[PDB]
Amino acid sequence: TPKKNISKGAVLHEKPMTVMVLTATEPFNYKEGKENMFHATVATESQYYRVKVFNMDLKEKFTENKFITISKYFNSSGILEINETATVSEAAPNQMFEVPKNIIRSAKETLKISKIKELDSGTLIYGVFAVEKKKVNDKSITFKIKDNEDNIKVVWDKEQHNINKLQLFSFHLRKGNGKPILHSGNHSFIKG
Amino acid sequence: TPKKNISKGAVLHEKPMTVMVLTATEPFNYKEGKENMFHATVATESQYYRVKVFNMDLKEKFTENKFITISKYFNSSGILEINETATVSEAAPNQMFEVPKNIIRSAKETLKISKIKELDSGTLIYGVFAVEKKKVNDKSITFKIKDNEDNIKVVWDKEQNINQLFSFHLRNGKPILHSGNHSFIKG
DNA sequence: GGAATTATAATTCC
DNA sequence: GGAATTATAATTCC
Repeated sequence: TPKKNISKGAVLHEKPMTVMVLTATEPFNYKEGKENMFHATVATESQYYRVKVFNMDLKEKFTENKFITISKYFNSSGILEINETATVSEAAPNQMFEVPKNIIRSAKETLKISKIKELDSGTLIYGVFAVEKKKVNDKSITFKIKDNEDNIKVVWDKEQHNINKLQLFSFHLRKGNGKPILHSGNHSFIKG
Repeated sequence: TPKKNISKGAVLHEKPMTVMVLTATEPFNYKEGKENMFHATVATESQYYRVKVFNMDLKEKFTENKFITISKYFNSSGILEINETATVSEAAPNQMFEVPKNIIRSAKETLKISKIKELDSGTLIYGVFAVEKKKVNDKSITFKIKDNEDNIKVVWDKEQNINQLFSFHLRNGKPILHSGNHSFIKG
């Protein structure tokens, strides 16, 4: 149980780090038979992070503008994964800082699709996008999301419930032989 | 106006022929705007015929077990097509012959899928089948019909009142039964 | 999980 | 209306 529910190959960070919680999502079930998870966005003086939390006992600590310290958390390609191995404490005023405004704006900022298509395959994509279609198949749901200059197709095979201006969390970029698409993954989540 | 609504290349038979109505279908809409049609099965002593009727005035004459005489009807590849040009009269008792048991048996008989697949492409298929698969798509609906023991896939790209087959078209890489102009489905 | 394979639906040309 | 083309979904293999 040390690296349980953590994406494989993730690095372990023993050293404590103090962050400010920007956003958090409601817990949801990402797979049959396993505990729920939620997505979060946090920030330090130097950068903003995207976070997956698998210990539901930590949900209360993840509230807007709350300062917390995390130890023994995991890092999977610039993304922080937290399970029961991690220690999370409400921060003391001594390590409390001010988060630069530009970082927060950036955290709210959504990447553009044109640049998205240029990323390495398997990169995790987060953002708010505009929707042009909803196509329903037995085993998948397909969206087309747009910006001012481009569009990409989104595939969701996970469940058809709760699917009906769209915020996406942890979708997988695929530059196939074909054109690029965004595909659902282990931790893929959709908000309105 | 003659040969109206008739499948093209159909031969014309001016000579009157007297037949017995075995089965008739309820009139239905096979094409947008066009008048309704119904399917029928009739028989003479030598063979059974499948009939497509495009004149709705003729619906009563096509009642079960009724003897009627038809002249100037059309024959499109072994299929009888009737429009308003054709003359249909109630038959007189002297031609009201008896249809042999074997012919009616053939008329009721549904061909088996294994031999169906061997028929020429474009052949029209009629029969009663059992379904074990039903798939709904935006632009079509697909089911599977089977016998003991063989199977074929049926494609329907028309209006989707769907929950016995008439005039389906047999089709390349793998055989299918496809909907056409006069395709009708009964329960 | 992603790409490549196969299955399948819809479009198009004759 | 049928077959071949292309588009699309699902399956499979690494």
